[PDB]
Amino acid sequence: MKKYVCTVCGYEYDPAEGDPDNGVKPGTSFDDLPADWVCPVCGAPKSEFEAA
Ligand code: NI
Repeated sequence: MKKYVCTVCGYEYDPAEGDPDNGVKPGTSFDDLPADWVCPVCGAPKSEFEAA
């Protein structure tokens, strides 16, 4: 229940799912994501992500 969103394009991330774009398992936390990880939609850095 931490579904965040991008502050550039708007790509609701799923922590309970992960992220194949880069390679993440379900039940993971964004913060857990790598630094080289970025909104795989626009580009914005993970630093531009917040929990709405
Ligand atoms: Ni974005």
